[PDB]
Amino acid sequence: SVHVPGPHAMTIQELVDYVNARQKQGIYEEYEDIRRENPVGTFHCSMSPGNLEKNRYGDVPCLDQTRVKLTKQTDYINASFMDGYKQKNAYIGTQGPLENTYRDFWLMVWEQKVLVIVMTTRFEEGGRRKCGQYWPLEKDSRIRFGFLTVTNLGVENMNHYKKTTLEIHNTEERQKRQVTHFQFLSWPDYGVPSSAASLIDFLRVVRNQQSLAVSNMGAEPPIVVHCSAGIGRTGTFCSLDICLAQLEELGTLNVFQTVSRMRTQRAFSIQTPEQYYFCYKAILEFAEKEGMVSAH
Ligand SMILES: [Cl-]
Ligand SMILES: [Cl-]
Ligand SMILES: [Cl-]
Repeated sequence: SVHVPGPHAMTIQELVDYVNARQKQGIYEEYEDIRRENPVGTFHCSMSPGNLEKNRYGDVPCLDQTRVKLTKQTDYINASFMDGYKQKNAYIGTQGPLENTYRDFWLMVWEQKVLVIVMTTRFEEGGRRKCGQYWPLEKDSRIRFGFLTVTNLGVENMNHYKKTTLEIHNTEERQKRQVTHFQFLSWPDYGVPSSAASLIDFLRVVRNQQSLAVSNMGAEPPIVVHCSAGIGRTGTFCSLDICLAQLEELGTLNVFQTVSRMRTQRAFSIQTPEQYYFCYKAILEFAEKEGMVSAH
C-alpha cells in the first residue's frame, strides 16, 4: 500500500501545534501547493473514443495506471482503485453513475466482488446533477441491467444516513450476492460538515458492515465510494478513514501525506481548500471528542 505510517507522522499534540502555527489560511495555502503539482500518471484511456461519453465531467478523467477495468463496447469505467491504511485496494473511488453507465457500474460491483457501496450525495443538489438513480429505491423493486438484476430487500432511514440491502442476481453465472448501499445524508449543500461527528459515526457503520460482510462472504474486496465526480467528498471520506486508522493503530497521522498519496491513485482527490482544511479540523474535533485534547 502507498498508505504506510510515516515517514514524518504526527501525534495529536504535534497536529494541534501544526494547525495553530499555520491557521486556516496556511492550511489553504498547503492545499494549493498540493494542487499545483502535476499528476503522477496519464489520462489517455479516459479521453479516448467510446470513453469520453462515459465520464460525467470532461475535466475529471481517471488515471490510466489505477483504473478499474471491466472484463466483457469498451472496458472503461471512470473508477479508480485506491489503497487504504496498510491495505491494497481498500476502495474504488468513482463518479456518480450516469444512465449510460449504470450497467458498467453494476458489472464493476459484480466483477470486483464489492459488498459495500458508499454514496455521499443526493441525486441532485442545488440543481446540480450528481448521481443517477442506479438502484431500486423501494423494497421489492428491482432493475434489470441485462444479465444483472438488482433487487431491493429493505431500506432503513437513520438520522444521518440510509441503509439499503440489495441483492445482485447474475443470471448468466447463476449466482446471487447481497450488497449494502449506504447513503450519507448530512453533507451540506454548501461547504463542509460543521461537525465531523456524524460523518465519523457513518464511517464506523460502514467499516463494521464491510467487516461483517467480508467475514460472511467465504474464501478484502474494495468498498465503492462515490460522489459527483469521485474526487471531493470521496477523497475526504477515504482520507479521514486512512488517518483515523493510523491514529488508532499508532497514535499518529499525516494529512498531507495521505492526500498526496491518494492523488496518485484517484487523481484530483480533495477538490477544495475547505475540504482539505476539513480533513485537519475533523481529526482535531475527533481528538477532542475522544478526550485527547488540552487547551490553552
Ligand atoms: Cl467537476
Ligand atoms: Cl445524472
Ligand atoms: Cl459532490
